[PDB]
Amino acid sequence: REFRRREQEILDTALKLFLEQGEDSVTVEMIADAVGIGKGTIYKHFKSKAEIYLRLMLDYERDLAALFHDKEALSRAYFEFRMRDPQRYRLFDRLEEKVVKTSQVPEMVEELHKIRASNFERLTQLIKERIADGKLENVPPYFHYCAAWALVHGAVALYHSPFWRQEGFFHFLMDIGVRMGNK
Amino acid sequence: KVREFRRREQEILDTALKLFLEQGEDSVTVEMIADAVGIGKGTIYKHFKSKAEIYLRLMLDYERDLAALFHDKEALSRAYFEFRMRDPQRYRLFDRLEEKVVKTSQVPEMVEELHKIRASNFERLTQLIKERIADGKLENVPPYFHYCAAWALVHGAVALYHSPFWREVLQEGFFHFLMDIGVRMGNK
Repeated sequence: REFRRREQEILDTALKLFLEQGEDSVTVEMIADAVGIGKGTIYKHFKSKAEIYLRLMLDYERDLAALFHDKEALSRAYFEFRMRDPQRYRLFDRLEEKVVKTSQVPEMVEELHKIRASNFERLTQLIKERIADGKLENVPPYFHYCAAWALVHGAVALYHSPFWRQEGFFHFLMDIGVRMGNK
Repeated sequence: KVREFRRREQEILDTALKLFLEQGEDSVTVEMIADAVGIGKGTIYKHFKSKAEIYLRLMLDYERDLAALFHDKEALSRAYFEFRMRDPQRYRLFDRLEEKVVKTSQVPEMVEELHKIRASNFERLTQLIKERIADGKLENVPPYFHYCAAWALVHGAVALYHSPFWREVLQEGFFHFLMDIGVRMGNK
């Protein structure tokens, strides 16, 4: 458990330092110095910094997979998962070109693509159900999840524009996604 | 004489825009624009003294087009999202030129005007939202809840229209699906 605990403590501080100052800036030694562990004990978990990037994204899908385990309440919770903390989204967006596109450690890039596809396959099911219940305007479900993606992607860019300065607006965005494409 | 000059300028404009899309703005020069039209090397300089001037002129006519658009409210809200999502690459190109010649005030006489119409166009769409709120169709929240969410749907759609997914979305029905979403988003 203590090893399982330390692996999370490394990743929690890792992602934190990855939101403050640039993920290009933070080194493995910085993470090892920030967590309070040894400069060599950190390598007992992750073999490189790109491997931290990959697991940082695997738990994201592992959490979205847990969320998929009420059709309206769990549809709203989906947009909470995507639109909360848009800096995590923009970091993974940049990380998508560095470690995933350039399959560094292909073992995890392999695993990642699977849980993204499993998470992708768990979404249309909700879509076809909300369509089968006459709530979502009956269209090809590929119409829906593209519009859902095209709104969380634009909301992260919205939250990153010179427009930061907020809760009722966030709930207004969620009510948009739930009522989006509704019959 | 002003009509043939206003027409050749429009021809240079369409030719300059068609070449920035096919080839990218970073490789099209004034000489290539002036040759795909078929005019001399210095006659295109009688219209614009810089490719940057052509840059800001393209974004200026975009806002001029939008100014003529805000001239019913439900039919006006649709024609907006049509104007915004039509030709997403122009928006994508203008997203780049916003950093090249708008951030860097190359020819600041045009950047000043471009910022004033963007403020005048912003006042118009804000009144469209205020009109639909005060009338009673849109939910009575700050109009900033309405055009910020409207800005997000337009942004993520052109980013959807450029993803490796775009062999499919380029349709008429999914386009009309997004604009049903846009007009119905934020309703009471």
